[PDB]
Amino acid sequence: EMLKHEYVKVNGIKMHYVTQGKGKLLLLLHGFPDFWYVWRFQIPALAKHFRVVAPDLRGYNETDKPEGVENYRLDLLAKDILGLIKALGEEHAVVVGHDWGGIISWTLTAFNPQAVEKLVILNAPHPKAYMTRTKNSLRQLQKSWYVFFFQVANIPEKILSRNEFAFLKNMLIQSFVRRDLLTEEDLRIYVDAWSKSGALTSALNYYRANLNPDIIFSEKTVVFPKIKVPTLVIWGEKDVAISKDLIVNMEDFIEAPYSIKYFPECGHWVQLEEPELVRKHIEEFILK
Amino acid sequence: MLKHEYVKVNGIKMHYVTQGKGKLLLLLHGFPDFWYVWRFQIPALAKHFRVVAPDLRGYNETDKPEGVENYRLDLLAKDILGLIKALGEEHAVVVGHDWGGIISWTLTAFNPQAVEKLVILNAPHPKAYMTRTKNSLRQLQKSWYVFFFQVANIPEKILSRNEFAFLKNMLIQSFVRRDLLTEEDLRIYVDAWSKSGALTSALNYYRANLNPDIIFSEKTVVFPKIKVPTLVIWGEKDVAISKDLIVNMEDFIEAPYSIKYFPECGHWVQLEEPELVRKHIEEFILK
Repeated sequence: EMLKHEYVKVNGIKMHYVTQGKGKLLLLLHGFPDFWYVWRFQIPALAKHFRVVAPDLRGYNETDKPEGVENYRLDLLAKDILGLIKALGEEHAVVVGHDWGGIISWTLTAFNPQAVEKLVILNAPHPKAYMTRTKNSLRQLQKSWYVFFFQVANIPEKILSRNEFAFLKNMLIQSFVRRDLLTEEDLRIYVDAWSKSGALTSALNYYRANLNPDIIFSEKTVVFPKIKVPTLVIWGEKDVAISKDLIVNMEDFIEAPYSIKYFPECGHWVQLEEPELVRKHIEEFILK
Repeated sequence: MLKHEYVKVNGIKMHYVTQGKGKLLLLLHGFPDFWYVWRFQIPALAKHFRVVAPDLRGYNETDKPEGVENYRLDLLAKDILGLIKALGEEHAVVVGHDWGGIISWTLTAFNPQAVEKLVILNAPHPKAYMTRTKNSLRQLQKSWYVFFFQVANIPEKILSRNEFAFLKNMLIQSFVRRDLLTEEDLRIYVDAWSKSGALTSALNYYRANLNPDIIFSEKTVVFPKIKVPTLVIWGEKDVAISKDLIVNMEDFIEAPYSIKYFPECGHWVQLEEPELVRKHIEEFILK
């Protein structure tokens, strides 16, 4: 097998993806500020057993980038993935989501359980956990300083991109518990992805559509069906973006069997820091 | 007896409470306070000085001009310069907490002739803030609410709804002892918060002076050294300000300087150890 790049129309947008392997559809969904490439250490190994598909989400890298905050609501992003499963000629998929990819995955699974065989979450809080607990967690609000920063128009784009995205490289490198995690080559590939016209605005629109202060401080209770598909949560405990307050007590959200694998020596980018152990836990979960 | 007054300064009318005679001693509050934050110091200090505690531009009984740009630091410092003049004085002892401290540092730096001695409670030097914040994860995290405050309307709504429950919570979370404010206190604060235009005006301080353009500026900030004797009082358990921002304050002061640390107090040091704070202030001055 060899890593192939494709494009497919889904839900009115053209979505780029890399793919390798045959078998069950296994989706790997990245978050901010990543793209398919974050999955570089898992694609080959998983492709031994599965039809691995790693897309660029709406707004990222080679995928279409519709204009306006409203086009980045969670409901539309989950519909993109539902549409992608269909367009790949399948009824369901194993769905693995990191970060925004995880939030989307939780949403897809909750509202369209028939389309998801098994769910894997890496370092992505359950949306109802986030909406309920964040306003009550000083620690989370503090960690979410940058979420508030990203609400403001234009200024965050300018600050993040200036000097060849120095600010963004720093934010990323500050978050890793492993040194020299991105090579100079890696950083050049990331900058190409970041530099795609409209990408940075589109990425930041995720926070403006879904995590504005109105949603965070809403008094209204959030309607979110229980998760009814077998679920694995992988969690690097040294996460600079997410408090443990947000991942404890998943019971009230998940009716199907679930398990949580804590990585006490990893942070947010658990798939980069223990690539082989993550790959293993994912394989074992699917194949048993 | 505590007297309330109004005076025109720099084109705005400013309310203040006053007690005592002697040297002019200004007490300047910050967010989300007003003159009333000084309740435990005014009487004792009034035994030796002409204590004046104003409501800053936008707060309580003082005028509240509309528009972010009317809350730039340069305008706020000019308000205090004007207040010294309008009280018939050439200079004052200036004590500043929080925003009142930031204003105090600015007045002292750019108008040293107007300030006899400077006292700072839990207020970072503006150049320290502007230089260090973008390099301090800890400070950026503590400053989550500064970014929150940048957005129009929504922060006003969230802070004020349910009788300012969110703001009361923010405040009470910041105290090192809970049950610091009586039910009466909280009602007095709500009256001040509820003044028409007050909450927008208070939040304009952050929109004018601590927007992301300023925080992440690459340009260096020119700020004259402090040339007047300075006392910094500092509650170390400050939820708003990292110690990263207060180390080497000597590099900003070309005059006698001293820092009194209160390791068991937080941001509102003047409420938590009111008597000790009053003492340190008196001594410093009368010396």
